[PDB]
Amino acid sequence: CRKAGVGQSWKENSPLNVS
Repeated sequence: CRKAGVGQSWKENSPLNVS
């Protein structure tokens, strides 16, 4: 969806709350 067919996992600019 959105702009990522992998499901928002590639090279994304956000930290996406990995911490």
